[PDB]
Amino acid sequence: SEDDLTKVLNYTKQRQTEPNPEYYGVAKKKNIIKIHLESFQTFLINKKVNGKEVTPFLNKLSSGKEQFTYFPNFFHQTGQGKTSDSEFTMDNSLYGLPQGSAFSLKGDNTYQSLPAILDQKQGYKSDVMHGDYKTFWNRDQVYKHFGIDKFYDATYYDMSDKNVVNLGLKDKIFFKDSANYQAKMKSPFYSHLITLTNHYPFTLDEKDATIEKSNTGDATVDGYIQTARYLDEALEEYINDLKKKGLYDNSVIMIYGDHYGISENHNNAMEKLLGEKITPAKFTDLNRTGFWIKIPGKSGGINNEYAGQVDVMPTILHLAGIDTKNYLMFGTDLFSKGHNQVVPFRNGDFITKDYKYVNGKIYSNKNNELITTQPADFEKNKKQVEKDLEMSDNVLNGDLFRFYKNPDFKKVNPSKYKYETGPK
Ligand SMILES: [Mn+2]
Repeated sequence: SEDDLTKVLNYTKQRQTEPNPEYYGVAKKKNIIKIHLESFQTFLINKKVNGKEVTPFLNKLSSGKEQFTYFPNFFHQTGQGKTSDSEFTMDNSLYGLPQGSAFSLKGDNTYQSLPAILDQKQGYKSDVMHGDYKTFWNRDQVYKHFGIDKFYDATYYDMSDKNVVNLGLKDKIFFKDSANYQAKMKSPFYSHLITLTNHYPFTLDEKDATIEKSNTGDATVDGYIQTARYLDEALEEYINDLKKKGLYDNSVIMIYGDHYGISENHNNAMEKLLGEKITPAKFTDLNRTGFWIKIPGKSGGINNEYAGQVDVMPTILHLAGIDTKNYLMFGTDLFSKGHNQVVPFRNGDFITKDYKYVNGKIYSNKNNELITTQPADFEKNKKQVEKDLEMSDNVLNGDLFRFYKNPDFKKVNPSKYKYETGPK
């Protein structure tokens, strides 16, 4: 079994990249705020419905002129675990499982997670905040294994009828209360806010909506417009609050969509909304879920690098100034010149700068037209994709971190973590 771990460790070595000296350590011991946008796809960015911008605040961030670096070619890599798969990957640079939920099935595995590394190396305290109860998606158990110090779950918010819609707390209340909790924290902290309102079936009380639905006739697509606007407004106000509380300028702030909100079931309506047929290649393009990052002392902009959620962990560690040579990670640092510009998807599809591989066919990204002559790097990339998924699965299925005596990681004792019931 130790041999199985050794094989994965050796496999992950070749891709390792050196940090960009422009970015290496620039955020050492600064607060890190990580903002999850439930079910958010970047087809919303710059989209108008009935003449109204769906997501005007995110549109401003996406211009690159508002201190955030926006990655328009940034993809989730989730499977059946959906939100929990995104969380898993964001904090571990590992894939979820091909079937089922890693959180639900592998919650008592040994991990060497991002929050634990930040805690150990730089004295961070890590928290998650979320307007649902802690045992949903097995978060209570998983987070203890990840070494997350605090979980402000629904018991930390007023869950009365007026404050909830669909699965739980409304995003506007959530962000307002969460900013207030964050202002009471000691630095350095690593805080992950997981939103909720922009979730299937995408329902919002009329009183809370500020944009009319689209008119495709598909209730999912049409409702998504309203919940996406609501989330955008909630986020805008959250950023305002951070500025008032002095938690904006000197924090690393990242924003990301977790996974797609609109499945292929909605191709008819999405063709109406977007004005083109949703082919398999087009659907793949629509799996862009976005990454925006603000780094203190650094200008924003637009970075066109093709990338996935696996890349976030090494990016954050390098920004902190932490040497990552001993961490078992599949991603590479977004800001490094050597960033591996190949994005595996959980189903074996993948994308690169020039082409996508979708259900056994290769398409040019320029026009989504079929490529008949196999690209020079295709075999290499296809192999990397297949092996990345297999190797990651081996870690989860073999619980392989049990066997890793890592010089740069102190084994987490999950019994040292407990999430007390909140005051509400
Ligand atoms: Mn989700």
